Amino acid sequence: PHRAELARQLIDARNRTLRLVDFDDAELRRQYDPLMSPLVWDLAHIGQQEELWLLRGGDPRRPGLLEPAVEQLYDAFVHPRASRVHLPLLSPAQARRFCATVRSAVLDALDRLPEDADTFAFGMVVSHEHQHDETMLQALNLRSGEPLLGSGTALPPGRPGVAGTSVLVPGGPFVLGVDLADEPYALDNERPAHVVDVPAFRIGRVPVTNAEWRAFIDDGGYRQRRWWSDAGWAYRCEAGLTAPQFWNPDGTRTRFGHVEDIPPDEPVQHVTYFEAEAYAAWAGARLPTEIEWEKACAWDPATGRRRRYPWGDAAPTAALANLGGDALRPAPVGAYPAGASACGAEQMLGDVWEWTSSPLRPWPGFTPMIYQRYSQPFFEGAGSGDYRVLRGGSWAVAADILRPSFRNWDHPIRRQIFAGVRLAWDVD
Ligand SMILES: N[C@@H](CCC(=O)N[C@@H](CS)C(=O)O)C(=O)O
Ligand SMILES: CN(C)[C@@H](Cc1c[nH]cn1)C(=O)O
Ligand SMILES: [Ca+2]
Ligand SMILES: [Cl-]
Ligand SMILES: [Cl-]
Ligand SMILES: [Cl-]
Ligand SMILES: [Cl-]
Ligand SMILES: [Cl-]
Ligand SMILES: [Cl-]
Ligand SMILES: [Cl-]
Ligand SMILES: [Mg+2]
Ligand SMILES: [Mg+2]
Ligand SMILES: [Mg+2]
Ligand SMILES: [Mg+2]
Ligand SMILES: [Mg+2]
Ligand SMILES: [Mn+2]
Repeated sequence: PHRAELARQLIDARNRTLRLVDFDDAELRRQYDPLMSPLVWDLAHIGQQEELWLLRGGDPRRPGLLEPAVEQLYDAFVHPRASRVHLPLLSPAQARRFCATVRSAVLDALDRLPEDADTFAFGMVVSHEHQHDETMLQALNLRSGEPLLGSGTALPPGRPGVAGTSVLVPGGPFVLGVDLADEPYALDNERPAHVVDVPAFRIGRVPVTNAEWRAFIDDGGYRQRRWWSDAGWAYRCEAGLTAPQFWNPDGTRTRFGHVEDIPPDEPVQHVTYFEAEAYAAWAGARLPTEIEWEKACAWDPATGRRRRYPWGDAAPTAALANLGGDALRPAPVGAYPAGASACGAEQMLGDVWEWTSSPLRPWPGFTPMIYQRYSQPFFEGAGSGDYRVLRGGSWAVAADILRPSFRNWDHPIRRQIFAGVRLAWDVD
């Protein structure tokens, strides 16, 4: 909002990016997994997108620092993830230089903007950079070899009495989504604020834990097709799923290259949508819709009002939620009692992205932002395949870019993302 605050947010995002690529050139060029770009791709792409949206008015016909053919190497629509390791990409030195030149021009542009000028694009780019920072963390977690990152900063302890339990979300109208007047940098798929009727339902007080997931494995959950959808079972069989990713046969897990015991009370992480819906069915429950999820997060039934965050309007802090990337893991369930929503659901923001049963769809009145292909190509039926929405952010998401209305999405077969499960139930 204040130009100084935007500059601070862009600088904070770039600091984060540069820490994540502060390794030798050969590391940045490696393909850690065919699902993921080499880190050097995301680095140059971050700069190219910043240039496009802030210096070139989102018009690719306007000249950029790079030749158009070079610039198009960083267009995700043209280049599948797996192919990017073989593309003739900018070197790390070239990419850093390019990023720095763009940033210098962007900070100058910010200083020159007329009073009361619109600054939406600047906040959109802050969001874009942080989201690629989480993508790069996914890649670093997939990397085979001795750890490049540490084990993460301290988190609060969990507490007993929350795991497995649910809270009631009384039925009726609520306001879904937000307007720019409320949230000046809400992305296009979050808008507009509008009323929806949501029947009474219950939602998990905390996410499903590792120890709870182990019970699903031990009971033969991955060997019993009745819990799975037709597509989910087919995929389970094709991919040979038998446990969350990174769980090892000896009962340990590998997290950013660190082999460690699986903590029993941590939210389960790195499971597919198909695994999530199967666990839910086996447990006597289901997945929430994203609309149910957002009502549980943001609505205060005592006041008939939306809250800015589940806890109220206070900016996120380390006492309220696990965000920002430093922990490199979710916190034990029950670790954030003060971060509870009005209905009592805890850890809705931060820790793990939570699968929902909803495909990405526009709210009525949707209109695209300057980056018109950010949401639209991935709407249900738009021709890009199947997606399911995830909510709430993970331990890796910057507080600056997260809201109850924020919408992530991915193919249901993906689990290298930092994703877990929160249950829901019908109420008769
Ligand atoms: N989530 C999709 C990938 C979506 C995607 O391509 N995102 C661009 C955004 S620039 C990227 O390559 O990072 C998948 O895993 O298949
Ligand atoms: C929201 N998320 C799925 C997008 C965000 C993004 C980054 N660049 C373009 N879109 C993605 O990772 O592809
Ligand atoms: Ca969450
Ligand atoms: Cl792109
Ligand atoms: Cl660390
Ligand atoms: Cl509020
Ligand atoms: Cl980080
Ligand atoms: Cl489609
Ligand atoms: Cl898919
Ligand atoms: Cl149900
Ligand atoms: Mg800030
Ligand atoms: Mg206990
Ligand atoms: Mg209650
Ligand atoms: Mg309003
Ligand atoms: Mg038993
Ligand atoms: Mn991008």
